[PDB]
Order: sequence, then structure tokens, then C-alpha cells
Amino acid sequence: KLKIEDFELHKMLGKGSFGKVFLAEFKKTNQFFAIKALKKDVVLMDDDVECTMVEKRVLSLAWEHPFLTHMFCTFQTKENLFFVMEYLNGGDLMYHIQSCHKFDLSRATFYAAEIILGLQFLHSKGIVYRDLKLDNILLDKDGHIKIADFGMCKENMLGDAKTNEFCGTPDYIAPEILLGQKYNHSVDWWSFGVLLYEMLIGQSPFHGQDEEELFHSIRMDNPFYPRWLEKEAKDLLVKLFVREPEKRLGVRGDIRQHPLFREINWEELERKEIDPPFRPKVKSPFDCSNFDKEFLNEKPRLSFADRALINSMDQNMFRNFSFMNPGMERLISHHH
Ligand SMILES: CC1(C)NC(=O)c2ccc(-n3c(=O)[nH]c4ncccc43)cc2N1Cc1ccccc1
Repeated sequence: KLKIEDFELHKMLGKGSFGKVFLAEFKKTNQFFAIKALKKDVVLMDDDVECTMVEKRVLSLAWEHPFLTHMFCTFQTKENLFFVMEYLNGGDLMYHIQSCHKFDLSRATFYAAEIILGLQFLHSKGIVYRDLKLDNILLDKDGHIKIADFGMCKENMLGDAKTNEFCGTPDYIAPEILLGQKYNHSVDWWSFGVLLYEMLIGQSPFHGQDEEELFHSIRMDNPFYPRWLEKEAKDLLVKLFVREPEKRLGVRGDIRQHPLFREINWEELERKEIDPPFRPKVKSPFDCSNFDKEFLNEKPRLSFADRALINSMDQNMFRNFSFMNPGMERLISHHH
């Protein structure tokens, strides 16, 4: 059944190391999705085969939480891998922070709280996310956050479990990773600190002209807190930037009880009953104005694959990639 030709790719919303993401409409219907498309030859030579399977598995768990990107289905062809996602048109936080430089206190506080809920959900399932960054936070049409890109996750991290892979995005990487220590969900709470600092202050807490200097900064320096910064925001950041992971808030104590969040009813937040302080400007369900124009101007196209590599690799590499949720299956079979 399902094929890429069943969709119309109206726009390319973005491209990069994650592949291409298109605004797609299923056949006739008035139903839109974001399709992430990957070339199998590229995934293979980037050594991303397992990350791609992790992403698929973690996304099967994610429909259970409001603050993670929901996947409807996943399918493959000899050359391509496709994730058919929920279309989210509020725009990403990196894109939004570019024009205003930094988020006002209430907006940042709100984003931080929703991100806490998403992260804690992932942790309670034994998933360490490991790539928390501003680029990976999307907004829905109403301004609620959605965490995207689960390819870096480590699964099975419940109990007395640790893992040891060096990974992340350099500005956000935890000092225990830099020091080559076995680690758990602690690493996500450092990254969260970095992300919050960026939201409030408009630049990264650690700096260097090359990675060597940056990693030194992450390991050794105290973050700068400007005098204008709200004391409870500073205090939360101080408690996240603890280098001993077992003493870090999120690992220890109860981050939900931090005074920065004293006005938040977490149960209401989780049911999306608290209005986001920032409402994206959206004119329709297909409006794509909250995305970078650099990408929107490109004609949607899937590129060719290296046949020699495709023909020579074991296709079983992507066994069990395919997955379809009941609601999607209904839509397909209705227009069959
Ligand atoms: C985190 C990142 C960079 N990596 C991904 O693998 C990714 C996967 C799915 C979605 N994604 C999604 O799941 N629903 C989306 N709706 C609209 C747009 C993107 C939607 C977004 C993703 N992005 C960010 C992005 C991509 C392209 C354009 C705007 C932002």
C-alpha cells in the first residue's frame, strides 16, 4: 500500500544533517503532515542506521505525551526512509529567538516547564535524550512546545544502568561526557541548563574559538549571570550547572518545586490548560510562514541515491522500520 507518490510535497520546511522535512498533503484530502525523508545510502555512510531505528522506536512511545512530536506512520522503499509526522506550524525556537534575541522571563519559564514534562516522561520510560538543544524544540499552532528528533536517544536506561557514548551538540554536552565517564539521564539536565540559559540570556553559557577551548570552558568556567537576571532564574541555573552529576537538580531533589515555577500548576500544564505567553501567528492549517525562507524557496525534491551502495548493502538493516497507527490506517483505507 502506502507510497511517497500518495502525497503532494508542497514545501521543503528544512534540510540539514537530519535529512529533508516537507509539508505534505495526503492525496486529495485536506490533511497535512510533516514528512522527514532520508536516503538510505546517506544514512549508511553517516553510520546512522541504529539512530534511525532508535528514532522509530522512541517515536512509537511518544504519541503518549503532548510535548513530543507525534508520528502517524513510518515506511521504507529500496532507497528511502520516511517518517510521516504531525505538521506543527508554530515554528522552531531557534527561528523565533533569532528576531527577539532572548525570550522574556514568563515565556522562557513556560517553555522550560513544558520541556521538563517532556524530558521527565522520556526518563520515566528509560530513555535518555542526549541532544537537547534549541533547534530541536518546535511550537504547535497554539504555542505549546514539541520536542523533535529522537535519533540520539539511549533506550533501556532504567534502574542501575549507564551508557558511555560520546555524543551531543558541542555547546550542550555535559562535563561528565567530556570526561569520558559512564553516564545516565544527568546529561539531559546539563543540556537543559544550557538551553534555558540561552533562552534567558541570548547566548550560550560556555565559549571557545575551537572545540578544545569550548570543552575547556564547559569543564572549568562559571557561567556569566548578568545583574538584571531574575534571582530565581539565576538560582535554577546555578543548580543545573553542578558538575557532579549526582548533585545536579533534575537528578537530585524536585525540579518542579523550584520557585521559578511557583505559579505553575503542573497538572494543568500537562493538559495544555495554561495559555502560552507567546502565540504564533498562523493563518491556516497549512500556513508555513514561521519557517526560514531559505528552505521554503526550494522546489521539493528527493535526491538520487548511490545505486552501488544500495544494491550492495543488506536491506535487512532496516527491518521492522515500518509502522502504522490505527488513525493513519483508517485515512489510507478510506481513500483506497
Ligand atoms: C529537530 C529537527 C532539526 N530534526 C528533525 O529530525 C525533525 C523531525 C521532524 C520535525 N517535524 C515534525 O515532526 N513536525 C514538524 N512540523 C513542521 C516542521 C518540522 C516538523 C522537525 C525536525 N527538526 C526541525 C525542523 C525541521 C524542518 C523544518 C523546521 C524544523
